[PDB]
Amino acid sequence: YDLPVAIEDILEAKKRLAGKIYKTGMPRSNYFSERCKGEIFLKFENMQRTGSFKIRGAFNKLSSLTEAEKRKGVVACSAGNHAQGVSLSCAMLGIDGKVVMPKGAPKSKVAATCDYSAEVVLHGDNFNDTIAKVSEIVETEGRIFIPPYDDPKVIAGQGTIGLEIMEDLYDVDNVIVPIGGGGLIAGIAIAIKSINPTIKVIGVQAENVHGMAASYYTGEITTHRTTGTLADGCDVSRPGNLTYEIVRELVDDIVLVSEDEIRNSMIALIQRNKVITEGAGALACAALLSGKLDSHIQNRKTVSIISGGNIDLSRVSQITG
Amino acid sequence: MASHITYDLPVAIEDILEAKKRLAGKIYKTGMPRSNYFSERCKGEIFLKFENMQRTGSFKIRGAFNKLSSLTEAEKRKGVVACSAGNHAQGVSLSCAMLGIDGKVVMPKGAPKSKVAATCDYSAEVVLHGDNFNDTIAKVSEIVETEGRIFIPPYDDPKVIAGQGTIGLEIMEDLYDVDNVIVPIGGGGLIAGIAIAIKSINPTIKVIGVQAENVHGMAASYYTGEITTHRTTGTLADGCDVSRPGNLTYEIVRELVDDIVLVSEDEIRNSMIALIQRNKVITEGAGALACAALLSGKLDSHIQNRKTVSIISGGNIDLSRVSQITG
Ligand code: NA
Repeated sequence: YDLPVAIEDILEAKKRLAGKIYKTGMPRSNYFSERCKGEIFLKFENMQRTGSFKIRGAFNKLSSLTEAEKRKGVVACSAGNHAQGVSLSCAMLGIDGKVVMPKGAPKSKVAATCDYSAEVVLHGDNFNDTIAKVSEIVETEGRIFIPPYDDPKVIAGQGTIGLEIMEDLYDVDNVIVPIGGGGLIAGIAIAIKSINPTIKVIGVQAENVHGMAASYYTGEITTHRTTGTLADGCDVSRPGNLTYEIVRELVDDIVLVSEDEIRNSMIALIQRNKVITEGAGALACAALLSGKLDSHIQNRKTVSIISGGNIDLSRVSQITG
Repeated sequence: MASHITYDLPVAIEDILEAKKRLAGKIYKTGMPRSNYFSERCKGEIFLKFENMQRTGSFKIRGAFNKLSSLTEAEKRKGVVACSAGNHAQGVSLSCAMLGIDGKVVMPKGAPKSKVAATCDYSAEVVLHGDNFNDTIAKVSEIVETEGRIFIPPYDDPKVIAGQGTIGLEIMEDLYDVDNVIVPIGGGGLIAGIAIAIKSINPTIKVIGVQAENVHGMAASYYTGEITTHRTTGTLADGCDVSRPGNLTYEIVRELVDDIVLVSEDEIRNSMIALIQRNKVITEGAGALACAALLSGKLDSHIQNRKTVSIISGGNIDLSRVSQITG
């Protein structure tokens, strides 16, 4: 009955985002609709600022802070998209931001975050080293940590996508969503379920690593990870506390897609729809082509989220070659 | 403005309405989202019409389909013919498959294999012949006189123009308060169709054309008052590599098109880089033309604090070429 985020938080976020972050395209897809024997629409969060949706939740958090909180500075850790989302937000709001990264994060991602204003700190040869440094920085400098998903405002920001979907297409039947730590689907599901709960919200993760999926099937929080994935944005072994709480209550299903199916989805998106997607941005479309949603999607209206496009063209060519 | 176009120009709002009906449930409305990068850069609201995501990878399906569909069954049973190195070939070829029509497409012996493959995959017979358009166009008329196939012009035809104009109707539906529409010009079919649709509905909307500095037949004609050839050399916007505009298109353009601006190869390249890197959409050179004009500063007096639609006309370019043109 009681959840840690409500429609009001997403309506508050809408208002903080009003005139700053903007609605992305959601066109009917020719290729996917023919393939899937139903109407497939593609939500372009890859074309949101910074190249992923992460700006939304990050902008809501950072601007819902008090001046007393903004003076404290802020801090995060990421090798890609979250780093970029907080940085643009830190420039936009003029908040002093620092961002920790491992000592081998893509050079394209390492400059993109500096250009966006925030100070990059390269440190350690793994992800847990990054978190070790953040804890030290918060401890010593007194900066506000910006969670990539497990935060009510972050989730609220993300939810603004759900409003956009129903605003553009409110005879939508299905919404298909990628999951890492769980903020995108959490936000989206609250927005959708609060306004039209008969719209089915379906999650997607890689077979290689799916903490949230494992938690969703288990009934409590648990880890799952064997190896990495092409959907690197969703390489998250253990799902968030707030996010799992919401997903278990509101998400109608979570499906798993293989690496080959992620690749096939990337190929179709760039080749047959002309949109640049990274692996995590192709997860939802992977699930459509897999055949695992056919009974949900056939002769119905289905929205597939393109969560990000931060991938080097050479890597696209490698995968879609 | 509706009645003046009807009475005085060779294509009218009625033709566009006929086309919308023929395309109904076969060709669908492409997206038209606001662009973050271009709005920031232009200090105004920029919307991107994604004909690169239309069937075949460009808008040319609209005109080809409207034309082929408009034929009597007697005409359809004669079969059709066309020549193209890419986008028109694909449009004619798919339209032939959708309508059950017997098509024959002549392509130069040296077109990008991907385009040749795509035209084949559909339905039409691909006749590879000659190293240029003059060679391929020469082979077409032989086919016309020998086999009696109906020729499908790429732009200078009232059904083809009407077909393209359905784009104008979709812009009005999605964005009734649009101020500007920026449109690439090869032969002028796309902009002719859009100009008729837009101006017949709300004539206070500006329709502005774009061509490469390297080849701009329509621009030269426009500014000369006479059909005129222009070509210095080839362009990245190869889809608009047309040295002499159509007769019907020039007539329509010189009445309804507010201006035509020219953009350099650097500007075209910059626009492609922006569309792919900053907006995550694949565009071929011609599909980048309108966006090139916006970023060049050459439309600064029209777009600040306004609503402006940029036509992304096509996305038919090999990912390998996108890589070497871009970063
Ligand atoms: Na003029």
